Amino acid sequence: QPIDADVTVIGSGPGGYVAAIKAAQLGFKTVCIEKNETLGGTCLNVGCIPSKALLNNSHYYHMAHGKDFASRGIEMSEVRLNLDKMMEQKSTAVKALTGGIAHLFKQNKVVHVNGYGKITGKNQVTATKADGGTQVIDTKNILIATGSEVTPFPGITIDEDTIVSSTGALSLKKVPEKMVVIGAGVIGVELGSVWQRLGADVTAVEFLGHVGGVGIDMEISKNFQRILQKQGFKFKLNTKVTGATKKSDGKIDVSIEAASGGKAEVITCDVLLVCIGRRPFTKNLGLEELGIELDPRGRIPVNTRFQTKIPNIYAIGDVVAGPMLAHKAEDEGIICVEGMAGGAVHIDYNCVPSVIYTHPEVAWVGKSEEQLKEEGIEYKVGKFPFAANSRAKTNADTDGMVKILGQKSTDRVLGAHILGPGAGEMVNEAALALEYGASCEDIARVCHAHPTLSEAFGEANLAASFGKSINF
Amino acid sequence: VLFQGPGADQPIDADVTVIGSGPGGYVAAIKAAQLGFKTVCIEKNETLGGTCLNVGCIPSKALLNNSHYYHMAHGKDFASRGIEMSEVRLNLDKMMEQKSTAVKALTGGIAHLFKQNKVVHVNGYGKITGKNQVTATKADGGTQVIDTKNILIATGSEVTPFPGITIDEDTIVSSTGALSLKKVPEKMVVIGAGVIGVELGSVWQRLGADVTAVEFLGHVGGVGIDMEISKNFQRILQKQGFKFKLNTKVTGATKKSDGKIDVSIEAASGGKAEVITCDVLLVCIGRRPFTKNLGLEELGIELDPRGRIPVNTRFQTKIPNIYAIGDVVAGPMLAHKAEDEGIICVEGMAGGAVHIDYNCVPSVIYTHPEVAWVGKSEEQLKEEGIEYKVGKFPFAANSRAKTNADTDGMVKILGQKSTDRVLGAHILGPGAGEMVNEAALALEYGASCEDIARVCHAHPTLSEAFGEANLAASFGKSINF
Ligand SMILES: Cc1cc2nc3c(=O)[nH]c(=O)nc-3n(C[C@H](O)[C@H](O)[C@H](O)COP(=O)(O)OP(=O)(O)OC[C@H]3O[C@@H](n4cnc5c(N)ncnc54)[C@H](O)[C@@H]3O)c2cc1C
Ligand SMILES: Cc1cc2nc3c(=O)[nH]c(=O)nc-3n(C[C@H](O)[C@H](O)[C@H](O)COP(=O)(O)OP(=O)(O)OC[C@H]3O[C@@H](n4cnc5c(N)ncnc54)[C@H](O)[C@@H]3O)c2cc1C
Repeated sequence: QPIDADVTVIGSGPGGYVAAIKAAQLGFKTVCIEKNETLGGTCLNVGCIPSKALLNNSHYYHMAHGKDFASRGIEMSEVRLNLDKMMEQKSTAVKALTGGIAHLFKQNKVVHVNGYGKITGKNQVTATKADGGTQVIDTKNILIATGSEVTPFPGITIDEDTIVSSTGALSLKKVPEKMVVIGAGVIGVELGSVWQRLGADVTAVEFLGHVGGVGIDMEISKNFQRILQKQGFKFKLNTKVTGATKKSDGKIDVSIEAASGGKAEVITCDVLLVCIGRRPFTKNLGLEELGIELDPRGRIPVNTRFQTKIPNIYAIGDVVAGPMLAHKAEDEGIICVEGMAGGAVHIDYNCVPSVIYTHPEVAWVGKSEEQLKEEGIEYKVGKFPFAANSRAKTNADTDGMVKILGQKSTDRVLGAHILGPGAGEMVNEAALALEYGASCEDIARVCHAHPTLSEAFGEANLAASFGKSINF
Repeated sequence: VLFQGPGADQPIDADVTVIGSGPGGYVAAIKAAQLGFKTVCIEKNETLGGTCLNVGCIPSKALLNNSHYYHMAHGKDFASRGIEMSEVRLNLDKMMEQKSTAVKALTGGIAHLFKQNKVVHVNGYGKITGKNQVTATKADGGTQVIDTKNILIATGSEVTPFPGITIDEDTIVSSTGALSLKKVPEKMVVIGAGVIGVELGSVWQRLGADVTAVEFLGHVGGVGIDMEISKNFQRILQKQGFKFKLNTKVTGATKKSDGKIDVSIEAASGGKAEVITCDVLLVCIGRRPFTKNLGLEELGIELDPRGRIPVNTRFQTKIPNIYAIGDVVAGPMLAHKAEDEGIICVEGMAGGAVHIDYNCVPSVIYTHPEVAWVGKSEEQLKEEGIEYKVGKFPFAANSRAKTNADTDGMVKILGQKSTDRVLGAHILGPGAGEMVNEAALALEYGASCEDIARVCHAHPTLSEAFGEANLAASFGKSINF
């Protein structure tokens, strides 16, 4: 009863499910193994999709319940939250998209095996199903796309009841009166903002001195934090958590101290969200028996074709180095299978954008000011505020700015940083610009439609190239 | 002094005198000053910013934004997200106030920018009175002479009148009256299903009006819209409740004793006479270049048959120090088009090269769903004999659109059959207006469909549908559809 395959993909997240589809489209007989009940991995089931749904719904709740809609002549007597219904909208979107992947596998002739995959030979994967039955796949190539898991906080046990990971935080059954978030990175600020909008008293505690995670430009990060604080989101930066105690009355006492030492205090909350990071997941995959060693951070080392040291066994996505993002994993999956078919394999991590889907949004691609300074690059700066952009002003939504970093000698765009309305979509024009090696002048001379937020991207590039914008 | 209004009548000298302060003129004036020219801008109206800021793009987009949110709240959308409201009521006065506040802030912004850049603002009616002379006539009857090396005509456009139907901005309105109606009309008829008419019709439809647009041609959305896009757009608007009578001519309109208006219509080719009644009639059959009392005849600058000023690739008229840009010359009558022409024109005066590729100028319709396009339509490629291939991706398969439950429409990419060069991009759906600028950048470089497919578009974003449609055009198949 074995299956024969050309390519066997272990995991169905952004990296694995896309790699499987593309491999089949290139003519490979393709199998995808997934241990969970649905396809789509972390992103679809407990990640990007449910978080963005709650961000959208909670933003609209805020617009209706607060001052915004009234200022536009949209008058409502009472605005009430129905959290069960809001969570239902989230779940409906997840179900539709997970079913969509199942259909795409059928359309492209990808064979779906439900079980826990273990590599049992250089050319063999064995999937064990929940009832113990096994399915053997004899296969020319193996693609490891096993993804990531939450990084635990030493001494604090997540139970998804009162101490939750992002998974528990996405499905709380009531708005907590008080919530503490450990970690002010992208995930923590997004989920904190959701619950703050819905009525919770929210504080994020962070060991470092800025919000938004690794690689965010410092000026952008400081201005972003100030805007979030005015919304009501509180922060304790430069602060260490030493422990948390689950109490008999169901609450949580969190012990904190200054990151540099001293200033010990205890803060109490109803829900504690632990979101200090994520890490590669390779458990019980068979790597030790094959001799595939991990790097000190748990990633699988791979070459430029994504081959492990065993050259017909590959790895992509959150299980290898680089930014732990869905579009990064997807592109690695595509190029890996194109390489298996003999083609070129290229991804430029400097051209991979990052987005924070708060309101205002934050998005960036390329290098920050801090990175350019460390590399000794001589650069110039152009800035344009959304308060001077016609679409933002017409919409009465004017927080933030576009900041462009350009090379002095050549006018090359080195980095683009956006805080404000539409940042998440706008960064993709910037990603194209970086991929093409655009100059600041090039972008300034695009005939951006009027009135659009994109005009602020043009104006910031004009300031960097010529020295002055038109409208500021 | 940087403001020369009534009572300020001493002769001025200038390097560049710009007539008009719309998107083309005010941007040209700022850029000219930044390039080192002593610059004057003459404007006859009480505020700066022209048609776009005062009675055009800005007030229309404000009402489109606000009426969309009214629809989300009053209809099914917010309830589907768990946002429960007892009553949702329209306060039209407050909605119009938000619009007016935005316009006032932006018009004041231009005044500040002129001051910051040392542009001299002359408030008056400019007339060219010699090859190097403009005379401004002010509200008090005073005159002021400007001796100037170069003249830049940026006098813009006006509404095209409809013979026999008198716009009074009461019950028979232009776009200006339609932007300031004092109550939601029970029934509205729109003459003209171009961009302006469809936008303003949709505003009032969302706010409660029964709206019908009557159009002589066979499609909605104006010149150059791709026909497949136009047909799919019309069907979506019809499902929203916006009615259309295409291939139909208006023969007249009568204001009646009960205060309503009877509009007489017929098939464009003849016959099928009918009368439709409305409370408000919006006349929006087009706009046309405005050059009244500018002095062109005395200078010998003749107009083309449509009223435009002929210019060369440097925007020079037949008199080589007199230039013209924007809605007063040929090309798409759009704000960003006028702005770009103004910038490159004054850069040329300063000695630079002058080049604009109109195939890279985008068009946007700010309905919901939005429509946006740049480059060539299928009809254009067929008429030019260009061999092309098609890639399409529906927003129903995009993760951001589906998560937001906002899934109308598609991205359509046209690529050259042999070379994979992007020839045109057409977007119907959420976020089209911002997304089309990624396409405009690609066209500036002569990028291929493959080039775009390989950009690492963020997940989840609407832009991924643009990537997927390019992948379908290049490789033959997308990932997610
Ligand atoms: C709350 C949250 C929000 C996020 N938001 C965003 C966002 O907005 N944008 C963004 O770009 N990224 C976001 N991310 C990150 C994104 O989810 C990941 O970068 C992405 O999912 C990684 O894809 P992957 O295919 O490499 O792995 P995963 O998505 O982790 O998929 C791995 C899959 O393999 C399965 N698996 C593992 N081992 C085996 C085995 N032995 N046998 C069978 N199956 C196995 C797992 O069950 C899983 O389905 C978010 C993450 C979280 C937690
Ligand atoms: C309802 C509506 C909505 C629109 N929406 C959009 C949109 O979303 N996007 C878009 O790109 N375009 C849009 N447009 C079109 C846009 O407004 C025009 O394309 C643009 O304003 C043209 O700019 P301009 O500088 O050439 O002329 P104008 O904006 O018309 O400005 C000309 C100026 O010159 C002044 N003037 C004229 N003659 C003289 C004189 N002799 N002396 C002194 N001053 C003089 C006028 O008073 C006026 O202020 C819209 C138009 C309308 C009517």
